Amino acid sequence: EVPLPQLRAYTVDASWLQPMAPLQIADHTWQIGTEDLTALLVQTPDGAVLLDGGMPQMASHLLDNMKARGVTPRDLRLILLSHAHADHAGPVAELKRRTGAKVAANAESAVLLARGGSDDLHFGDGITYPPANADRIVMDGEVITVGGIVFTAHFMAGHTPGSTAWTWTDTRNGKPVRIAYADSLSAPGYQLQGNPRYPHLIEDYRRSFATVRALPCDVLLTPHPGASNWDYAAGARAGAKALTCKAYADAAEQKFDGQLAKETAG
Ligand SMILES: CCCc1ccc(Cc2sc(N)nc2C(=O)O)cc1
Ligand SMILES: [Zn+2]
Ligand SMILES: [Zn+2]
Repeated sequence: EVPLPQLRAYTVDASWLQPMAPLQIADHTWQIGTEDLTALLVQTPDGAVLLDGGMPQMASHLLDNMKARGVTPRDLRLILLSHAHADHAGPVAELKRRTGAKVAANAESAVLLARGGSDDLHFGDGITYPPANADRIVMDGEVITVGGIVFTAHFMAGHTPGSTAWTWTDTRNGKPVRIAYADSLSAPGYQLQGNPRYPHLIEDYRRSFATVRALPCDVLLTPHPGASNWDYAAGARAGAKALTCKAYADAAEQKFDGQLAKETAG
C-alpha cells in the first residue's frame, strides 16, 4: 500500500528557489545560489570554497553554476556555513558526496549539522534535513586561507547557537573589498527570555549586534539576500541599496527590542 517516498508530500511554492546563474560580487566571489537564498562561490588557484548552499533541492543547480564558473567537483575544496538550518545547510551532505569538498564549522553548528537540524532549540524536529559531518572545527576568530584568500570566523550566536560571520577581502575594482557575510540576526517566534534551552539568548543576541557592527564590512551580504536590502533580481544593481553592517545590525536590534517589548506585555 503506497510506498514511503510516494507520500510524504512536500508543499513547494514554485516561486521559491527560482534559479539564477552566477551574479558576480567581486573579482573572485560570486553569488551562485538562487534568487531568494545566498550561496557564495569564491574561486582560487588552489580550489574553490562555497559559503552556504541553501535548501536541499539546490545541490544540482549549485553544482551547475560551479561549472558555469569553471569549478569542477574536484576543485570544490571547502564549505563554510552561516548556520546549520535546512535553508542554508540543506545540500551540504549531497555536495560532500558529489564533490571533493570538506566542511569547516564551529562546534555548535557542527552538532546541529550532524543531527540534520533535528532537535532545534526552537522548532524541534520540524526543520529536519540530511545530516553532515564536519571535517574541521573552528574557534572564534580562527582564520582559514585557500589560495591566497583569508577567511575569518566571527561568532554571532543568537539565531542559532552557532551562527557565524565570515570575513574575507579580495580584489574587484582592483582595490581590496572587505566582504562581511553576516548571519541572520532574526529571532522568529523565539521565546527570548527565560528560555530553558537558551538562557543567555538575550545576552548573546546583544553581543552579536555589537559583533556585526564591528565587522570589516565594505560589502554586507546576508544568507537571505533581502535581510540586507540586496535584490539578486536587479542585475548589477543587486547591492545598489545594500546595507552596511552597522545598519543591518541596528535594524535587527531594533526589531529584537520590539519583539522583546511585546513578550514582556501579557
Ligand atoms: C513579517 C516578517 C516575516 C518573517 C521574516 C523573516 C523571517 C526569518 C527567516 S525565515 C527563514 N526560512 N529563514 C529566516 C532567517 O532568519 O534566516 C521570519 C519571518
Ligand atoms: Zn535560520
Ligand atoms: Zn534562514
